[PDB]
Amino acid sequence: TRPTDPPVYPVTVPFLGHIVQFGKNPLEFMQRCKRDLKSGVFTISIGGQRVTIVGDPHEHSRFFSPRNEILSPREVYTIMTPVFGEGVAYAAPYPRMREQLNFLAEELTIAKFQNFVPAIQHEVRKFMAENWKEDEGVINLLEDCGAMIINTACQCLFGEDLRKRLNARHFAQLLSKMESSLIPAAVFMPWLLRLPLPQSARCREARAELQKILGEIIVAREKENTSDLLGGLLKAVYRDGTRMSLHEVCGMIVAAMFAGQHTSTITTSWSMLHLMHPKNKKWLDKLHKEIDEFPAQLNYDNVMDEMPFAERCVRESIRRDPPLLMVMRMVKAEVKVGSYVVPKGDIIACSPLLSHHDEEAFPNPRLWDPERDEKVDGAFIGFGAGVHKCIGQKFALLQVKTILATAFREYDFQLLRDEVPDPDYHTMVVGPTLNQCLVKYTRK
Amino acid sequence: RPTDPPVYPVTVPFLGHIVQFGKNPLEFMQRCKRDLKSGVFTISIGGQRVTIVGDPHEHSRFFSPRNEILSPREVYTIMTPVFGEGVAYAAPYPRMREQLNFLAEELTIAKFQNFVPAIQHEVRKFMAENWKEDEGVINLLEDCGAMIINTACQCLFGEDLRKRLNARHFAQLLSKMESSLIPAAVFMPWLLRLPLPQSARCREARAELQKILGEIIVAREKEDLLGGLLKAVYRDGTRMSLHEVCGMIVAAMFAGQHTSTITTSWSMLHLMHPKNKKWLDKLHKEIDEFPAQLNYDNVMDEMPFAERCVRESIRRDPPLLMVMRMVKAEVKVGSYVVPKGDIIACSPLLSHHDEEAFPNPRLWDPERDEKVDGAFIGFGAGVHKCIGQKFALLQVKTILATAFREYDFQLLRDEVPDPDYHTMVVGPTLNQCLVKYTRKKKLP
Ligand code: HEM
Ligand code: HEM
Ligand SMILES: OC(Cn1cncn1)(Cn1cncn1)c1ccc(F)cc1F
Ligand SMILES: OC(Cn1cncn1)(Cn1cncn1)c1ccc(F)cc1F
Repeated sequence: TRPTDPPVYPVTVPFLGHIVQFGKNPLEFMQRCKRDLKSGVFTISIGGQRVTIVGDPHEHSRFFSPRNEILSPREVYTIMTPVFGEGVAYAAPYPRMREQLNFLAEELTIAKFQNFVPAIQHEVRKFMAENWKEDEGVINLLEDCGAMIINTACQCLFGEDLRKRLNARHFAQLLSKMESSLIPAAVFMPWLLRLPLPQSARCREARAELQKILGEIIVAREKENTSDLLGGLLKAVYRDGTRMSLHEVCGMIVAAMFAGQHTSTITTSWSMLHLMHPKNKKWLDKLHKEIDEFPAQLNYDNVMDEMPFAERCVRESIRRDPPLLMVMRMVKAEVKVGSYVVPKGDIIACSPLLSHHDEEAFPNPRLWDPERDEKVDGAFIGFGAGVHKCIGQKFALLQVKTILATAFREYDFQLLRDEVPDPDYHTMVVGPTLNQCLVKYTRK
Repeated sequence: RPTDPPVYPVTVPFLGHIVQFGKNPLEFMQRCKRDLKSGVFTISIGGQRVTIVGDPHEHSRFFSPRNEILSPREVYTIMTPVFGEGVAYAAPYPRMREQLNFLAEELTIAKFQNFVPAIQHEVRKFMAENWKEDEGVINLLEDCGAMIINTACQCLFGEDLRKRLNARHFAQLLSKMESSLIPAAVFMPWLLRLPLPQSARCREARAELQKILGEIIVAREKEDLLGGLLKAVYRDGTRMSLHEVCGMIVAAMFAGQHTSTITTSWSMLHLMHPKNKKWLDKLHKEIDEFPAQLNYDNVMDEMPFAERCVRESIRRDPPLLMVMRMVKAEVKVGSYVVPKGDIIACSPLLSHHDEEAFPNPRLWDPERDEKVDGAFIGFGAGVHKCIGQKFALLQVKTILATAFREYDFQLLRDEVPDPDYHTMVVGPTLNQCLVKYTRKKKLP
């Protein structure tokens, strides 16, 4: 304790200290901390590592503004090394990391988008046509949104040859094996990673199978690409004279697909679940009124400039239940957050989960109300902000919006459950409880 | 202190020797046996003393003592989310025994009568559907996996359970439970008090199975393994709960799935390697005696050579590396006494490589025999000896008889695969298992 420290939540069980409670309900646990300590800015213990939460939305900037030398991502992203590739992205020196991210940025922006809406529509219609064939049936909506999200992304981002060698299902399995390997505990207790774990070898094996497949597509392709993701990075030349290695190319592909697969899936699922719930009739009607204006074949302009209501729907689903609960950095140099200074060596967090539930910024936050707006500027941080803000944001909104436009024009849905699913907090990227996602479709 | 196995010296207290042991348990335990000039020694895994009874003349003093002296419960804690909380090792010891015995009395032995032809059918159906070409490239470890689930399901389940729970779906649930486990935790039990998404994947998989099994039982109550345990009445008046029935089904299939798969794969890999021509000929000479339809007697009393082949595969590379107990009361092992609170281990991997018991142990030689009585402990011994042993050998022998009568195989690699030690249950490195099949016959 220095006298310029956020209040600390009292710890019992030193070795843990709060990992079980936080682990069990992050929302409920961080709101008890904010309330009992009368402070938005506080410090918990996770396995003995101090974690300072910047849970006051008026203070959001002081987390998202500072450069890499003050608030550092590398150390928190160490867990992802076996996914992105060993010296890749956050694990490269910071200027090279930025080029790598920017090369990905410039493949989702924005002459590239031109063929995206119709490629998303085609995959959605093919999926509904093959899986929702009956007049009426029961589906698990989280599993099917998953299938659609991989199918649509693949079709937007890959040539037919890569898709003929790596089908969407096969891809989802590889991505899924990588994700289910990770142990979020270790972000806070990095010694856990010096332990032999079969999980990390499952995750390297998965990554290595992808690079192998990708390498075969590249040799094949170099015997007589244009718009597609792979062919872009193939042609990326760094500041210096040099080109990307296979390992890095695989890196940025993994990173883009890994990023969007679970988060957009969850978001599409949440959005539909709200929309189909009886109380939410008012909003389902508003959506049909936006979307029934449009033709069978949609375009860039339809989805982008002319669906502000669908967007509000997607944006509020992520507001109520952000899939990424916590944004984190390692405090390399002490920092003023409000009053208080966060000491060197702390993990500093800014939590979309917690900030999207501040009663000042989001009055009555458990209410899903798509016509609402943040009452504190910057409060919404679902896709981050500052130097690390999400670069799939635009792709993600357009994909989810396009699916909603296509699914609801064609089907009605009934939630088979009285209430909207609980969020299930046992997993790294957080979604609605899988158990509770049975829905009944009626073909219109 | 004076009556303690020599301790391998520890640097890095926190880990002990988890990394070395983690990376190559054979080489690491043989360096310990050689430099300390003692079969019986004590290593450190994350700070827990582990005493290895690595002298085969001393095997009995590990396997003989009853549950009050050498206790399994504490080492089986990791499997709680698989078998079911409170189930098997987690029940009091007498009830544990009834539960195991009920499982035992479902693989012994009027039950076996229909097993050989059900294994053959599934094997021929699999080859017919997957090895259809004149010749092709398969991954042998994956396909032995598919055969092992298909054959066991067809031996153990009624049509109705197989209709509702297909073999592939079963394999996924099993595989999801198994890839959750963190063997480190057997030695550092505090790791389990950590919220991990791994355990929740494992519980969810378990709970999907019970739910399906519960639907089969209600369906079935409106006029094989499942129906046995349904019929089981304990010593007292009472019957098994759904939770325990699920437990014993999960335990028997979890048990056989990865170990038999690994054994079938090893067996074939050796037999197909050019240097093992001598043995591949002997096998053909045993099996070419028999008709197209085999029976119990064919596989059981009349294939001593195939068995030697299976047994030597497990001898060179046992899938379960370490048999373990918690020392509740101090025990004499050779000279030395193993203190209360030590984990006492007996390692098939290490004892199957003692020069005395198994001269030149990295040689696969199916005609060899242990030169130290009891040395082979691939299926354990004493009160906890494997109860799928008989079923395992019959399954593998029946597959080998069926595969090799119909196909030849070429290892696509100069040498037999390395064992891959990154995984809980150990097999041949998946990478190195590409094999080329040549079909010897036609129809379908
Ligand atoms: C609703 C879906 C998504 C959500 C909620 C989301 C959320 C976020 C958040 C909160 C961050 C900040 C990470 C940090 O500050 O450490 C982020 C970063 C990132 N996202 Fe997403 N994201 C989504 C979709 C996508 C998609 C589809 C892509 C595919 C390109 C993507 C690629 C990335 C990348 C590369 C970063 C790091 C970029 C950088 O470090 O500058 N995301 N995302
Ligand atoms: C090649 C295949 C197999 C190998 C190498 C193997 C190995 C072993 C070993 C070493 C043990 C000793 C456990 C201990 O002392 O902790 C064991 C126990 C056991 N096995 Fe297997 N096993 C195999 C196949 C199977 C199969 C197919 C089943 C299916 C029912 C099965 C069911 C069991 C059960 C229930 C136990 C515990 C019984 C008790 O504690 O009394 N095993 N096995
Ligand atoms: O944030 C992730 C990594 N992550 C955090 N929790 C679990 N995985 C996911 N993500 C970000 N946007 C969408 N998904 C990510 C994946 C890729 C990446 F380049 C950065 C990055 F933070
Ligand atoms: O030993 C297993 C479970 N296990 C041990 N290490 C990793 N998983 C495997 N096993 C035993 N025979 C075949 N496989 C087991 C599974 C079921 C069981 F009842 C006991 C038991 F030890």
